[PDB]
Amino acid sequence: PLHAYFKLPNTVSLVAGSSEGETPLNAFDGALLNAGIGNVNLIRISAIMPPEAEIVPLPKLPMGALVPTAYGYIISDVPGETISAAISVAIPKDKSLCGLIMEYEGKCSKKEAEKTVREMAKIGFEMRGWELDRIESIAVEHTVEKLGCAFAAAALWYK
Amino acid sequence: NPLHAYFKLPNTVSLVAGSSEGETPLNAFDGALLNAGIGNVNLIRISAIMPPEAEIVPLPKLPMGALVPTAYGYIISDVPGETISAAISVAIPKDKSLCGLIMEYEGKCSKKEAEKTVREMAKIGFEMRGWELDRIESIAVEHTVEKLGCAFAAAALWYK
Amino acid sequence: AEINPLHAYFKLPNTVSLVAGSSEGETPLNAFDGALLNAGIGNVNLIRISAIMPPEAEIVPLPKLPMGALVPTAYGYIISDVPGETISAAISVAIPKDKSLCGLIMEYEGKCSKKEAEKTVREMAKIGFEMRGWELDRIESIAVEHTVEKLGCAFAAAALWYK
Repeated sequence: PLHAYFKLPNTVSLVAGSSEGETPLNAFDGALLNAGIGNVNLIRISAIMPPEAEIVPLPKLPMGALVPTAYGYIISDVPGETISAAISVAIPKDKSLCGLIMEYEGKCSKKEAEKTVREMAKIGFEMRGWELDRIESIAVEHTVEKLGCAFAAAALWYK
Repeated sequence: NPLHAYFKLPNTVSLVAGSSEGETPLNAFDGALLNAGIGNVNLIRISAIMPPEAEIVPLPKLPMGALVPTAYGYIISDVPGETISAAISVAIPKDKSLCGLIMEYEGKCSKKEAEKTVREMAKIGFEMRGWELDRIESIAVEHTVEKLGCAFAAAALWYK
Repeated sequence: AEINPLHAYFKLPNTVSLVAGSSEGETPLNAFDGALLNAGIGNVNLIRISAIMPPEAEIVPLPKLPMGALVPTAYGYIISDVPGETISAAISVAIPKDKSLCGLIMEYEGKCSKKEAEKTVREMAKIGFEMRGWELDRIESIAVEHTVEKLGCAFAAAALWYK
């Protein structure tokens, strides 16, 4: 590749994690680290999986990389409160179309968050009137001890 | 002919706006993006600055999933009958070596008020810089909430 | 000279610059805009990052950025329309002893003094390194405080750039 070819991300990786922290940002950083995406820069995106992009396990990312990432997170300082974050990726039957990435966060269980985010993806496809192939999702819940963060993401990268 | 153009700074800006009801805030937001014509690309929220010599152009054909540097304003409301608006403006300088200022606004007001407000914000930015104004281009959108709606306005940066 | 970090994903910033500023404004966005200008980073496109300084990146005074530049920036800001209210924003960059490791960028803003904001953000950076169990070389930080007259914004950032 003697000449860098412009391209849209072609991989999407679903990760999720949670962590306690002394401050909201430290808990967030902890959640990222727990999710396996803690030493890279997350560039928040509105969430669209580029056509022909493949869902793959999180690639080995260069530290400090500017990773276009669709994510949802929630931080709580209420002891005993269970918080969750979930990400869904609606995949089209028509491969020339894009996938839809939805995120959800709330004071609920992992199961509810995942169900809600998957439903949101479905709704997005209905709004577009696109044929839905399937929905891939991930979710995580965290029971706050003192200060915790639940985080779920779809990291877009290049294979 | 310039190569690696996409690896350089965006040279176009497109003002788009839209609104939509949604079963959830994000679904409403997604609907507004779709209604605005940029629902199938990735919006990368930016602080809002039109690169010098860039041109305001109608929304180009964007590749789905594109990482579009976008300055935007949006408002979501679940209050039936409430009118919410979003507007975007870009102040273009007379001195073409200078950058354009992109301002975004949102609120519980009419399309007219949102646009007037966002235009003044762009003008003020130029006043703060002491830059001579060529013109201010803007667009606004209002949405009367039925159950849960989102009004959205954006300045999408892209390439020639 | 021009670069879109979102497209040139393979080209990571190799410098980081701490800037801070504050400003009054007729609207929250105008105040925010005024703060960027006061911080010296007012005519560029800020792409917010989560806050990781790429390994081997050097802390340098903010370079002359071309207008409209897409600048990956870790930042914190606070806007207030309460007269007399003192607001602050601070940024810290924890630098590792092992240069092959990344630096951690923490941001903090609140209704407090410049001194408190900086102390807090510095502690946050220290905590980040302790959570990783990495050897901390030092913490570079900056803070700014603004006493709101009508509507003000305090802004602090770690702008990632190239050299």
